Amino acid sequence: QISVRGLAGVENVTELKKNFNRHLHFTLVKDRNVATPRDYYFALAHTVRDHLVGRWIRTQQHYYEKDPKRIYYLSLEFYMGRTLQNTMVNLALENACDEATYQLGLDMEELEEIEEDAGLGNGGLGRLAACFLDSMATLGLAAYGYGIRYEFGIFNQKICGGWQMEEADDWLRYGNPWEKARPEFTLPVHFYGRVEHTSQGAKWVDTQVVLAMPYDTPVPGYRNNVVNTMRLWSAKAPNDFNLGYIQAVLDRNLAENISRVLYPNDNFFEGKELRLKQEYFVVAATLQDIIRRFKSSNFDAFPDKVAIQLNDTHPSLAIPELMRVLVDLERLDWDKAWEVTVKTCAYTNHTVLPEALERWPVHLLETLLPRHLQIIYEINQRFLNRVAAAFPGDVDRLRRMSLVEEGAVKRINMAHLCIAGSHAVNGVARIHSEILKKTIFKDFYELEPHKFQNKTNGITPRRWLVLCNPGLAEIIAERIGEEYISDLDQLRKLLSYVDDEAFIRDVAKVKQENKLKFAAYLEREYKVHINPNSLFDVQVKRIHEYKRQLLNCLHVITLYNRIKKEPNKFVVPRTVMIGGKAAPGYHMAKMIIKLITAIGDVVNHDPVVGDRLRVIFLENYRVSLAEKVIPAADLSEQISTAGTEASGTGNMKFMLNGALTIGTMDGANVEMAEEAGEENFFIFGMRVEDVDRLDQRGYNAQEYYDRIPELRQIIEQLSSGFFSPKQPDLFKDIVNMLMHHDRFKVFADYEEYVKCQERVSALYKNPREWTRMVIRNIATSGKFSSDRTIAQYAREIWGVEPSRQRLPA
Amino acid sequence: QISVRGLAGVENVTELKKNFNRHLHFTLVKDRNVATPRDYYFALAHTVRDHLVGRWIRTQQHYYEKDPKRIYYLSLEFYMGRTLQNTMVNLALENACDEATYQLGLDMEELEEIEEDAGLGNGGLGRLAACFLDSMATLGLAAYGYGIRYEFGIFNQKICGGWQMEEADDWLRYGNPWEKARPEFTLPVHFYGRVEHTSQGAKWVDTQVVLAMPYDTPVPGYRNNVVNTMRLWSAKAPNDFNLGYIQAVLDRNLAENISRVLYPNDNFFEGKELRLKQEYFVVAATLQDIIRRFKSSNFDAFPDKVAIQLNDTHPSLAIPELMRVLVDLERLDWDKAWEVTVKTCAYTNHTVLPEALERWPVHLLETLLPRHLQIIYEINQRFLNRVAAAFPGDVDRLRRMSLVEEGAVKRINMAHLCIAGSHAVNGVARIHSEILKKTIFKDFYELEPHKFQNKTNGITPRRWLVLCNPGLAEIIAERIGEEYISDLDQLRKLLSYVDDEAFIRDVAKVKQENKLKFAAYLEREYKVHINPNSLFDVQVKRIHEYKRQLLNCLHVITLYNRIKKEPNKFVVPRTVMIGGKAAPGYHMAKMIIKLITAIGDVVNHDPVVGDRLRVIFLENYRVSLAEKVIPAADLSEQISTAGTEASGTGNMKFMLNGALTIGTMDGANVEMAEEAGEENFFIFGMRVEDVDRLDQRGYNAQEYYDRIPELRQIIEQLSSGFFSPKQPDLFKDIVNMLMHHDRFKVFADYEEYVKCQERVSALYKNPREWTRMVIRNIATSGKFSSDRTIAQYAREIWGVEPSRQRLPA
Ligand SMILES: OC[C@H]1O[C@@H](c2nc(-c3ccc4ccccc4c3)cs2)[C@H](O)[C@@H](O)[C@@H]1O
Ligand SMILES: OC[C@H]1O[C@@H](c2nc(-c3ccc4ccccc4c3)cs2)[C@H](O)[C@@H](O)[C@@H]1O
Ligand SMILES: *Cc1c(COP(=O)(O)O)cnc(C)c1O
Ligand SMILES: *Cc1c(COP(=O)(O)O)cnc(C)c1O
Repeated sequence: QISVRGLAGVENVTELKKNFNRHLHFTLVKDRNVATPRDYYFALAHTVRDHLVGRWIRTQQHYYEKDPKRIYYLSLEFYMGRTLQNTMVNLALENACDEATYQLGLDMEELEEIEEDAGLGNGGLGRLAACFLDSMATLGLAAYGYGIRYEFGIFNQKICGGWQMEEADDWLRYGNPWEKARPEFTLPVHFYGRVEHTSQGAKWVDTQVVLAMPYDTPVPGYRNNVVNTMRLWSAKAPNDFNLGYIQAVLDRNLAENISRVLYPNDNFFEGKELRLKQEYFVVAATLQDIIRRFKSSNFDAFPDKVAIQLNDTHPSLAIPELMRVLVDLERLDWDKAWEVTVKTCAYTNHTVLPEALERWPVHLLETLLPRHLQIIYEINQRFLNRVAAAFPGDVDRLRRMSLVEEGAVKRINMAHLCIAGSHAVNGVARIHSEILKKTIFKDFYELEPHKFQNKTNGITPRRWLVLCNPGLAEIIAERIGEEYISDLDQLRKLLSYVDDEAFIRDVAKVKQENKLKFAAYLEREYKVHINPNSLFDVQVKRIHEYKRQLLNCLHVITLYNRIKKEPNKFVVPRTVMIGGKAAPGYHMAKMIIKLITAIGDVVNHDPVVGDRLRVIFLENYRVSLAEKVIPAADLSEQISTAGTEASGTGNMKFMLNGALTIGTMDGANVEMAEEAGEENFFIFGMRVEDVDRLDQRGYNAQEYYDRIPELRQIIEQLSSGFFSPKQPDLFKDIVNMLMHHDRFKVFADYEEYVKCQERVSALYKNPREWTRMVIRNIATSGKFSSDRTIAQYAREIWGVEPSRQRLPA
Repeated sequence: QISVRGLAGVENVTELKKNFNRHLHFTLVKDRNVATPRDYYFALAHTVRDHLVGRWIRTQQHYYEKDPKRIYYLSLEFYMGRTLQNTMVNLALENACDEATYQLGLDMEELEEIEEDAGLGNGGLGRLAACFLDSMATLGLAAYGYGIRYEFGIFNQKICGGWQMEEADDWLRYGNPWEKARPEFTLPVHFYGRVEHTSQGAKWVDTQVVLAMPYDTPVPGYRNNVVNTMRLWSAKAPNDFNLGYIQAVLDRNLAENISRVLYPNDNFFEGKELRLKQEYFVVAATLQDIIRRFKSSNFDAFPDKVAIQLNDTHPSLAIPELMRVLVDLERLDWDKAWEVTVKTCAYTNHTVLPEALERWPVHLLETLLPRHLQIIYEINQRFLNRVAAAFPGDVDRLRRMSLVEEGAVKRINMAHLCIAGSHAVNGVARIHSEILKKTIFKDFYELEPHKFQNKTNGITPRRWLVLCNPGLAEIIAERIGEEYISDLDQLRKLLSYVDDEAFIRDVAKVKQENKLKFAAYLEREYKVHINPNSLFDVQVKRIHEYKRQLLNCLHVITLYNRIKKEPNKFVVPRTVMIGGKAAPGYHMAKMIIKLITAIGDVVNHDPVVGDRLRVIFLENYRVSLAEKVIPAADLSEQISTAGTEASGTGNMKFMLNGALTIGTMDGANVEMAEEAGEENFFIFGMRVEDVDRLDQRGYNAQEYYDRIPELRQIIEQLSSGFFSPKQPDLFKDIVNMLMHHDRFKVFADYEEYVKCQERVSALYKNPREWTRMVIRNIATSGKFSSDRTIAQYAREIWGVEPSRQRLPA
């Protein structure tokens, strides 16, 4: 029906229909009389997977013949979401499958809704891994995603009495048609044991064996016929394991627990052994595979044939593990193995928040990975020997830069290990990379300035434009053609349509259609009634103090209080939608969700308010909900305290999808404002420099409470039980934190935020000038393509050249 | 190549080849350059499964339309073995697949060896379930096998220093292409909780929920185009289960443990809660499914539409469960629900051994199934009220017949529950059924003589002749045609070829070919060197005292001692092969394996013996090893103490496959000897009556030790460490048991056994008269077809008529 979804040829459609009926019969063992929508989804999935197989085999073949340099993206998290629509988009089958399914009397969109999200990630970091895989396939890189096949991904969020409840995300229950088990590439991973020192070097003995069984998922490039591989490891007991008899068999579960469940902390370190086991497991199995592939072509050439990218410190053990294999198994000398390791490894840092930094107790590494701790100590000694020689007498530098932290419990600083063991260290936005060089890695920067790079984050315009917003894709494609989907900088051509009446009307119609569609999705799936003519004010992201959902809450209560004070005055109507999961043990995050829903319970049932103000908590925010709500959004809330959001990627998704941003000069907000122009961005609040000035002299929240009557009222309402009549003190922890222990200076930005939110409402009253500013945003969003990001990784870190040339079909 | 394996048409072969290449590509995602033999096996499996699908769908369809009476075979055990060859045989694809694979340059026999046994059973009982499914499909009955999909079947047996080691049978590791998950027919099973009594009857509340997820495996009939279903339940945690967060997700394993592992006890009861959970799990899920199917047609008609066969007491809870559903959920009155239950249920008893009888402690049923215990108590009261009225004043009868056993711990006699709650109770051989009426169920017989039946056991001549012994099948098919494969009584026509020289030469050539093939299989897979011209003396069955492997050991040592006494005298050379698994906690069974291997270590390395006597322990005896060794056997050892082997089925397999039987008048040995004639059977030892006479006056083993010099020598050799030089006392438990606590009277049968074994050697010296006696055995083996058994169940218990008429292809 729309051109960017591809051709529906007569043969193609006929062929899809007969393969759909073949799979319903032979694969699902159903006839049409007893098939459920879920059978129909599976038949279609199997039918689309069949178009991947030829390209997958030819691509892996082609990498064997050409033997290019291979990129290994190691991440504990791949936030993939659904695969079916994405596969159709990249193979150009979407219209043909729409037509084929329509003729069989099925609605393809209904079948798409039956696919489980692959929720093998928490948020920003995990989703960056997924966008990267898409861009590496699209840029024809010989790239492999390596991670863990968690049986349970990020938990399903139910709201119960306005409180978050967690349910196990049992995403594999009905089968995963996208994965292919490769039991024959099963590899042993070792744990515990002890080190014997012999004549012929150190030997790791009396270990417990867990098997790593790989599952391959295809990653299709955008219409280039390239299909790369995501390999995820599953933990499996060896068959001699524990082997009274019955318990031995049941205790196999202990070993398999390693790949059972994703840790649901976003920017929070928990030093749990099971987490360290997951980290070693993925590293040990992946490095054996990388080396096996390398030997099927002397380790001087290893870094010419292998790049390993570490997605944060989560796979930092890749550095000692590569040393251990090269020194203990391959018998290279220390210095040669170390050169190979540094030239192979590169480290992406994702946060500056201290509580997020991985600092593993030594006693844990001692018991679990005895040999790795020895190699870490040896790395530390040689590293501090170079610091001492470059900065003689600077003993405090030696303490600050040590991989080993002294204290009550000794800890390994995994970030320090990553910098020492990597030829390149990057942040994920220019301001973040600058903060790394000025503050937390200042000392490492001064020693090896050449290692520190910026690679500003990006999003795949395939999932985040073509797939979630076909109507916007199309009206863009009507004026400038299709080429921008793999070259997003071409969106700049839209600046010459900023005064075109037809284009202004088309941009605004698509937004209205997305809002109508989302408003309807709310009424069906969650019996809630929103005015589609309201401004859609949305904050969707994990629930964290630093992301200041609470600042948003303060604005919402301010709007409420202003309506009640002057009931009969015009206010631009808004639907305020906030959504995110809280980490299950993050008390404050769980209280913020409860406050959000408690504001809703007051605001949405006030007769005086009407449909002028609605507050909706969006339940179970995940990738597939982001594909629906982001295209429906008018205002993107990016309101982190300056210096806390390393980058953000939500900000980019919304910029691409025709929403204006209200945000701080934080993360990639800075580069977004610079691309669009500051006049096309609702910037407010402290800069990094202002927060620093507040810290030097001390943050007194009382000062703001005492000077801002509007803010005092909100705090009194919270305290006195205006929003919690049956439990008047329900929110004392929130009030108490905002008044005495606010690390994120919520009150400091309150006034500038509310004023800036008035400027938003004013622009929204003028639809034409709102839409023109939206066009200026979409048109300058090109930089924020993960294609640009990956091309920069490739040229400046991996040493490989991207390509948009097609493989043969 | 051979006619009973079907036609290899040009189109059929072309079509199989192109579907094999389609599956290698689309299903396995391999090209021919990287495929392993295991990929080739999977492609073939998928290719053969594709021929099942049409017939499976049409058959289940046809049962919906015709709505026949449905048979539900409830068993905790289905000993299926491999599915690939069996599927080819019953679909007539074997020659076509041989030809199709040959042209692709593969050997189908090599690919068959890659299939894992489905070892979801211990031995006789489990394998009877598998033969029954084959016969019910072949006789066109609307029959369903219902059991548990164990993640781990019967353990893999390694021999280490002559000792049994158990390894987990991880049979699902590479996938099972034969099963189809039906997640959409998932059902809740309840545990624990408590009973509330209301106005509207009793209510089972505050239960823990385990989900039962069914997997369907096709069961093809023999060339009738019928495909029945084996439905196996897998335990699955509900997604709210336990729902700090991480442990909650890991604790899901507790619920899923229910379907994790098969209990490896053959004829031994262990009162473990996990075993009771498995028993309720399969019963609760199966009865919900049976009732759902029944309501898709008032419970008066239930027994006209439903037969439930209980394979021993393992699913006895089906009786209280059916009462609980009918009374508590469907609101029938007690008496009407009870009539329905008795008319629906039938109980097959498999053993008289007291230690095998399921006697569940009340405290276990109290905690786990509170409501079932109440219904059991109510059944007991009404049952004993009928005993009291029929036998007034006989208070001892009341104690003996009670479902509730009094004592230290109160127990439920599950066998008593089965007799009370069933319209029919059968044994599994005529002598066994007679012993049930004279001894252990005498009282139940006197009350309800009409319930007690015999159904002599049988074996499927598809797996146990056509599949394992194609060369014997063929030479039979050359003279009398193919019709006998589904009508085994036609083998009687072979009695008119008992004096045909060509047929005598053909029977003997096939035996020699089977022996050459098996001798070679030993040399390859287990580096052992047997003379193929020796008599193949084989005892294969679970290791149990009652089966008297030890009697066999005594004969073997007797032959050894006789050779050493007269080195230079001729003895018929023998290969003595003994094989079986011991239950992991069965000390004595584990000692017997060690003795067997310890005799081997002495006998096989004695230069004076030569290749005149070899002793081989056959490692990992399972269905697929039975298919190899049984066709190679000359002498079948069936030497249980009279009254202990309820039936046996091995005995039948060997009779069918051209081996002569040395055995006691025990189990179906009696009916085999009566069919063939006693002169065509090596019968020895005590009858049932003689054992009874020995018991009355007392079994003194010393008496035999004192009168049989040959036996004294063996006992002295065992005691003094002749067979265990480094541990002289290794076998003191064996000697001590044979001398003071032999329940099975091994010495009582020793003399008559050795004499009878001399008669065997004498006949073997005359090949022509040996082969003529073999023909008399094969020719009278027809009764021992599971087709006869199932036709008798159908007409005399289930009330349905078998059919050999084809469904349309
Ligand atoms: O670069 C991609 C995005 O990364 C986000 C980030 N995620 C994380 C993150 C996630 C999961 C973890 C699990 C265990 C221990 C630490 C963890 C840290 C850190 S920083 C950052 O918070 C975002 O600013 C940024 O856009
Ligand atoms: O009828 C089929 C065969 O059944 C054999 C039998 N198996 C069993 C058997 C198996 C597994 C068990 C697991 C747990 C508790 C009790 C169990 C009993 C009993 S009797 C009998 O021992 C054989 O004689 C007979 O041929
Ligand atoms: C993009 C995305 C994120 C990251 O959003 P931020 O606003 O950068 O925190 C988190 N969750 C999901 C589901 C996403 O798609
Ligand atoms: C048939 C069979 C049995 C039963 O044999 P018996 O001699 O009756 O005990 C046990 N195990 C396997 C593998 C079988 O095929």
